[PDB]
Amino acid sequence: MTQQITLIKDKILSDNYFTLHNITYDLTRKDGEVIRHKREVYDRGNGATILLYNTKKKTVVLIRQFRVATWVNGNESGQLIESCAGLLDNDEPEVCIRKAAIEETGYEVGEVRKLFELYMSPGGVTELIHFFIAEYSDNQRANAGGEDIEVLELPFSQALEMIKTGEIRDGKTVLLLNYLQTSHLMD
Amino acid sequence: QQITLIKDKILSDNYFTLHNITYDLTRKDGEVIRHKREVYDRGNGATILLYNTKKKTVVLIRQFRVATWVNGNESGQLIESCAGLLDNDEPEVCIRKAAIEETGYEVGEVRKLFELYMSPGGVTELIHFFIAEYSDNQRANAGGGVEDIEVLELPFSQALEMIKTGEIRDGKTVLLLNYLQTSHLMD
Ligand SMILES: Nc1nc2c(ncn2[C@@H]2O[C@H](COP(=O)(O)OP(=O)(O)O[C@H]3O[C@H](CO)[C@@H](O)[C@H](O)[C@@H]3O)[C@@H](O)[C@H]2O)c(=O)[nH]1
Ligand SMILES: Nc1nc2c(ncn2[C@@H]2O[C@H](COP(=O)(O)OP(=O)(O)O[C@H]3O[C@H](CO)[C@@H](O)[C@H](O)[C@@H]3O)[C@@H](O)[C@H]2O)c(=O)[nH]1
Ligand SMILES: [Mg+2]
Ligand SMILES: [Mg+2]
Ligand code: NA
Repeated sequence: MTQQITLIKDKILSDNYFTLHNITYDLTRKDGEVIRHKREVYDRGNGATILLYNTKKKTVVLIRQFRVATWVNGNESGQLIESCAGLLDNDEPEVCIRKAAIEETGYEVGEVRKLFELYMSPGGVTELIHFFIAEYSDNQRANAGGEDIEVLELPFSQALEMIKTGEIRDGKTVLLLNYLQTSHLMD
Repeated sequence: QQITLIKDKILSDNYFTLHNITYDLTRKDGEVIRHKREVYDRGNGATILLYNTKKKTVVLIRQFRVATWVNGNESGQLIESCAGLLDNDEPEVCIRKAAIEETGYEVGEVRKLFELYMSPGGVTELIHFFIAEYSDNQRANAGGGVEDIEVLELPFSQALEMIKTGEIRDGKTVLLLNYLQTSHLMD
């Protein structure tokens, strides 16, 4: 995978809703040897996720909704607990995530803290994910956050044992709770 | 709660599989609502962080990832915790084999953290997460080609730094590094 990446072919395998490409690239080695590779690349655009936490109560806000992709893959009920999250669409990550937060969780969020931007599945998915945390309070609650999306308010400690047992099993939701833990913000 | 799969359509089956799934969802009323969702299925995998308590080092890898190349990773090169796809193998057999091919270590004992969905929007993938201690006495070769992957050993203080500089920017690697920290085995 060293150096010299010549792009050779970008074929669209499927462009219904999101896009599936087949990508042909060449890697050229130290000696000048050229090896051809072919890789499916699925482009659903980038996303952002936020973790709402509160230091007055030691609580965090998450959601739960039906994820069909997990229903077809081992998740019996299909419902999944997760940090609030949205696709970028036409929006910068901040705008994206503020709106996402107020549609899904019904909180008007103020100061945010960006953590990192991570690829979640870099083998075959372009998806970059913008991570945020922000503190919440009862003042910031505009509405209810309704889709089958249920808003969960629970102890930070509870959420942590749910990672332990399997009740929480989403990746971006685990990163975020683990970062809040290591941040000390909740102590 | 009540879920019925109506139609599973194959949009692409060139190598991996892209499905367009129609399902009925019964609401908090008894209300039936129909959805269509693209679901990409590349199977599942397993990833392993290798750590040495004596040297306080970790082992990670650097390879080219086309999925990131087309979405913001200039050189396409990406640092990740060793991983492989399941290929009908059990997570532990998989990751044991992944470790020798990619890192050159026949790791002895192995610990299982959890299984997480990495991108539950439209990707099926479930990753099995691992850690295990390593030593030179476990090495045999220096990374082969199942590929030409590069093997980075580095100070575990540096790896954490790189997550903050965004030099490390892969979902499964951050988790792995973050969990190890929280676990304290490195103090
Ligand atoms: N027909 C159709 N509609 C879709 C599809 N995917 C999304 N939609 C529409 O878009 C909505 C989803 O909006 P978001 O809240 O932005 O999507 P999300 O699933 O929460 O996405 C976030 O989390 C994912 C899981 O990690 C991330 O992968 C993603 O980037 C994003 O951050 C759905 O209610 C639906 O109307 C699809 O495959 N087919
Ligand atoms: N033609 C073709 N071949 C492929 C494709 N994807 C993989 N292969 C073949 O399978 C090999 C992949 O090596 P693995 O170590 O088994 O998988 P990985 O690419 O490291 O994937 C791991 O990381 C991904 C990203 O986090 C994970 O999504 C995946 O589950 C796995 O754990 C490649 O060298 C290649 O020969 C594809 O889209 N097309
Ligand atoms: Mg959402
Ligand atoms: Mg690999
Ligand atoms: Na496209």
